[PDB]
Formats: sequence, structure tokens, C-alpha cells
Amino acid sequence: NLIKQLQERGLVAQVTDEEALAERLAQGPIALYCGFDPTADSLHLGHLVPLLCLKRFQQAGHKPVALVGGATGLIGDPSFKAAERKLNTEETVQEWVDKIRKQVAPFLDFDCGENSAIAANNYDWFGNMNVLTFLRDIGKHFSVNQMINKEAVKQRLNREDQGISFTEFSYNLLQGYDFACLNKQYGVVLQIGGSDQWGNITSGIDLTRRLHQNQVFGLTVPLITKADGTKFGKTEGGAVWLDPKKTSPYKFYQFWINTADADVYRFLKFFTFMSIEEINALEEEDKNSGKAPRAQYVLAEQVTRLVHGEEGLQAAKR
Amino acid sequence: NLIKQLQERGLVAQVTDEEALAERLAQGPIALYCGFDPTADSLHLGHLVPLLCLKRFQQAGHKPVALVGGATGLIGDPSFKAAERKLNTEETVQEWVDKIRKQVAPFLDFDCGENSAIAANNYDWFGNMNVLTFLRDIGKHFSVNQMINKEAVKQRLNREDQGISFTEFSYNLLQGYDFACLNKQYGVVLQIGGSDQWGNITSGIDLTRRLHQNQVFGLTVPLITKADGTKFGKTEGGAVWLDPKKTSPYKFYQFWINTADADVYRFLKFFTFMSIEEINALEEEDKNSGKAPRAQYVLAEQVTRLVHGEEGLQAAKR
Ligand SMILES: Nc1ncnc2c1ncn2[C@@H]1O[C@H](COS(=O)(=O)NC(=O)[C@@H](N)Cc2ccc(O)cc2)[C@@H](O)[C@H]1O
Ligand SMILES: Nc1ncnc2c1ncn2[C@@H]1O[C@H](COS(=O)(=O)NC(=O)[C@@H](N)Cc2ccc(O)cc2)[C@@H](O)[C@H]1O
Repeated sequence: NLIKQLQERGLVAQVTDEEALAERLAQGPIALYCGFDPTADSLHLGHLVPLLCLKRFQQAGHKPVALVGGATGLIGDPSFKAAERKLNTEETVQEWVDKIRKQVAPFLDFDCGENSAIAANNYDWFGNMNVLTFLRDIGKHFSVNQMINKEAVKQRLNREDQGISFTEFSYNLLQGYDFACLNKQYGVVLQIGGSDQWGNITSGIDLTRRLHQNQVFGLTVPLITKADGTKFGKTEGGAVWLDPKKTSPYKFYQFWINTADADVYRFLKFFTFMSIEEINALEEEDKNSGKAPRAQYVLAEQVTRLVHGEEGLQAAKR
Repeated sequence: NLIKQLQERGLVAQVTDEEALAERLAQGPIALYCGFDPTADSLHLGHLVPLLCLKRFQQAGHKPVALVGGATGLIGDPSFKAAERKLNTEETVQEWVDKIRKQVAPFLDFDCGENSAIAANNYDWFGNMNVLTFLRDIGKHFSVNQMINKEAVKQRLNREDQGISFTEFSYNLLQGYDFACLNKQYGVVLQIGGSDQWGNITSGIDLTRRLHQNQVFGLTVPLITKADGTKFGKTEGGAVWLDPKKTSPYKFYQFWINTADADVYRFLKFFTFMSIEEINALEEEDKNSGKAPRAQYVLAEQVTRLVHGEEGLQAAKR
């Protein structure tokens, strides 16, 4: 039902159990979540993909759970990460964490009644948890042998000079517990994220089973990348952030206008909430027409409105 | 000096930096330590070897530091262990810690003067340590790449019949920190133990250097075994404990008095404080004499007195 709708938009990289998941969603409204680690004082285009999916699920009658890694942001996710990561101060991260929680709120409904979104921070439980308690209660459920063969960290253990500290090596467990922890208190039976989080989701699905005996699910979204294969979220000396202070609403609207034809339509399915029909109708429209493709104009006005509202939209034109 | 003296009686299997350690020991009195994890309500003959070396070191004017792993006892040292060591309740380990601590006290002098022994417990700094603090403050200094090639655990990894959990895989770090922690609060520059503890000692030496820029040392005593080869401190009633309640002084004395002629002398160098001379004069004595080797007698006399004193000695004779 819903999963297939997302597949139409091309926002479905993988699914742990496409049938049971599709069935559970049928039985009734479920609660899912997606994590966001503090690596800056603001999120960017890349992050906007998963976040938007949550809203998609919510409009479908589901309850989204946007979580901020106040704790995981202090260790670093090595998932398909070329090299080690910086250990930001406990204060700097806290400052960012508080900026993310507020930057995410507007994107979700926090009072729509039943499926009201909920903001969570893994620091709440990892920020006062003992080390021995962690290793014992959570670590005993992990095999180093299989932790090594996980793609997310594969290269980092085999390769020439790609190493990995014990710090980021345990990240997997942290995000793993998060799933179970959220499932235990909020009944979250689904987690979504980029294709690079598949390994972390898996661990979360497994742990939850041997911890609460609950069949949980995971759904990764494909990592968005420009047709010209040039990553995403970043352009020149400044990755397009969501904070209008780091990326002027005017500079934001311009970024979309500059979208290549080989992407514009694919981007509309990923960053807007337009029915796949009116989107394909727009493509077939720009095709037959001998005029300039108005797809970008649409794509720019849509996203700019979602991130900066009518205000920023009118600001990007003055 | 003292190093070679220990070599004379085969109590030294490995030494990190024999040279530097030699000069340091000569420079003046130092502070060493040896850990003993609570895996039972009592210690056995095997644990007695390293414990005695602490006193031997103390008689040399150095200060021994007998540490009880009130925390590590909850994790489990996998050093050269084929299987996963089951987890004991904090209530049980705590109950064992007290017994071991009081059982160790007698063996060391806790009020002779300056070189008074110290009773340490890693639970003091690991029991109230946040997981996030541990993972980064310590974990960042450890490389999974080299943790995997560690002899102590290389068995549990490169096998398809065995396996190691994240719990015991993180043990090394705990012991590593202990050395650094002790060196920072007591100035402990040396750690001793069985050859199986070499890996844990080394890790504690590099960690101390990376966190305090100090050069500590490590010395491991050979894992004493029986001539035939069978494990040491193991009989039909299980193992030979230092706890009278578990192993009567009578049964304790009989174990020694029944020592093979090929071990009786080594054991005298390992379990007693008789000068290497009188020990050799004793061996030379038995060598050529129609009588029966009185080495066994001497052995059972000495050891039994060190573990159960006069009371337990006269108890074995009745
Ligand atoms: N270009 C892109 N296209 C699609 N998705 C993208 C993307 N760029 C980033 N993302 C996704 O958007 C999110 C960005 O935040 S993130 O720093 O990568 N998140 C993480 O690293 C997770 N470990 C955070 C986390 C998740 C769950 C937890 O229980 C705890 C922590 C991730 O889901 C990432 O996969
Ligand atoms: N038969 C034997 N001959 C000689 N030495 C022996 C022996 N049997 C055991 N030993 C040694 O005597 C001690 C017995 O206690 S133990 O439970 O094995 N100790 C451990 O496992 C350590 N990991 C404990 C530890 C040590 C230091 C720390 O900072 C923290 C913990 C160890 O040093 C062991 O190597």
C-alpha cells in the first residue's frame, strides 16, 4: 500500500521484510523513527530526505519519531565512512543538538492528535548509563566476528590505511539499542534512513528481538545524488544547509533553479509532496512543450516553501 | 638484580623492557600491582603464584598493589580462553570481591612502613563511569585493527567453532585503563601476572604513555604447571583453594606432600621463600641419599604455613 507508493517515487532502497511490514501497516497506524546525529549546527539537503519521509508516513496516518543523537553524536558513525571522525566537545554538540531539535520540529505535526510526532534524544538514556551496564546488558548480544563483516565497517578493517577506533566501532551497538529502547517505550516497530544506515538498522532489528521478542522492521531510503554523480547536500564551499543563516533563502531557491533536467523530476519526487501523477504530468508537460522546463521553477518554489515558508519564498525574490 | 633473582627460580617469562626496568628498580623503590578477578568466592594455587611475587617484590623494598576486579569481574577476561565466560550477578561478584580482598590481605604487609601494600578495586572508577565517557576518553586510543591481532583473543576470532562477544572484547581496555589509573594515583609503574596477561599488560603500557606520557613496565610470571603437563591447582575435589572452608588444611597439605619429584623443587622456588641456595642444597641433599626425598615435606611445611599459618599446619597433622 504505502511502501509501493514510496517505491513509485523511488524512495525505497531496501526493506527488511516487505510483506510483514506491508501487513503491519495494514493492521493500523504504526510508530516509526529516524535518527539525526549532530555533526554541525544545522542539517542539510541530504538529511531532508529521511525527515520528509517521516512526514510522508505521518500523512498516511502513522506516528513519526524524529530522534537526535545527543549521545551517538559524541562517538561518530563510521558507516561507509572513509576515515575516522572528529570528537566534538560535549558542549558544542549539546548546542547543536538543541539547534537540530528546533530545526526539525517545523517539518512535523506535533499536535495532530493521535499520530502526533515526538522528539527524542538518545542522550536521555546513554547520557547516564554505566559502562559496565552497557557492555554487559547490551554488548553480550553482539558478536565481534559478525560485527567485522558488516559492510558499513568492512573497508575500515581490511583496507590499507583505513582504521577504526574502538570508539566508532561500538557506534553500531548504540544505534542498535536505540531501536529497542524506542520500541520498548514508544512501540516503534519501524526505522528508516539512508542506504548507509542499513547495517545500523539491522543490528537494531536483531537486538530488539532478543531483548523484547518483537518483530521490528527497517526501511532504508536511497542516498540522493545529482545525475552527474556529484554527491549531494554540498555545493562549493558550503553544503546547502537548512538554516537560513548558513544558506540564504535566496541562495536556497537558486540552488533548485540550477537543478539539471536529468534530476529535477527525480528531485520533485524526493523533496516535494506532489502526487506522482502531477509530477509525471509535469514531465510529460515540459517534454511536448517547446518552452523552457518549468519543472525547476516548481521544484524551487516547493522546497523553499517547505523549509522557509511563504516568508523565505518571497525573500528569495528580493 | 631482583629481576635476575626471579629468573634464577624461573618466575619470569617475559619483561617489556628488562633494561629500563632494571635501571628504574635500581634507582629506588617502586610501586607495582597485580589484578585478581572475582570468578569465585576464593582464589586457588594458580592465583597464589603472582600474589607471592608481589611480596617478593615487597621484601625488596617495593610497594605491592593487590587489585580486585570488582568491575572486570562482571565483564570477564577472555585471555586465551576458548569459550565465553558467563556473566555473574553484581550481587554475587560483590560477595566474592569481599572474600578475595580479605583473603589476599594476609599475604601482604599492610603496615610495615613505607612499602605498605594497597588494596585496590577497579569498580571504584568503573562503577560510576558513564559509557559515553569510556567509549571516547579511552576507546579512541584503541584500534580495532590491532585489537583483533592480539594473541589473547586471536583464538576466539579466526575460528568458526569459537567466538567472542563485544563484552569480553572490551575487557582489554578496562584492564588497560586500570594500569593508567593506578599509575596516576599511586605512581604504579609495573604490573605483573601470568603469561596469559601479557596482552592486557602491554595495552595498559601504551595507554599510560598515550594519556600520561609516562613509561611504565610489565613483567609476567610463567603459568606454573605440573611436570606431567596437566593443569595446575586442580584435583578430584575440583581445585585447590586458599579458602580452608573449601579446601581443608589437611587436604591442602596432602596435595603438596604428594608432589612429583620432578616438580617438588620447582614448586619450592615458586611457592616458598627459601633462598635459591638452600633449595638447591636440599635437591643436592635428596639426590644422593638412601633416604626418601624430604623436599615434599619441606614444601608442604612451608606453603601450608603461608596459607593457613601454624593453626592450619597443626590441623593438617591431626
Ligand atoms: N543524500 C542523502 N540522501 C538520502 N539520505 C541521506 C542523504 N544524506 C544523509 N542522509 C540520511 O539522513 C540522515 C543524516 O544523519 S546521519 O548523521 O547520517 N545519521 C546517522 O549517522 C545515524 N547514526 C543517526 C542515528 C540514527 C538512529 C539512532 O537510533 C541513533 C542515531 C541519515 O539517515 C542519513 O542516512
Ligand atoms: N597456574 C598459574 N601460574 C602462574 N600464574 C597464574 C596461574 N594461574 C593464574 N595465574 C595468574 O594469577 C592471576 C589469576 O587471576 S585472574 O582472574 O586470572 N586475573 C585476571 O584475569 C586479570 N585480567 C585481572 C585484572 C588484572 C589487572 C587489572 O587492571 C584488572 C583485572 C592472573 O594474573 C593469572 O595470570
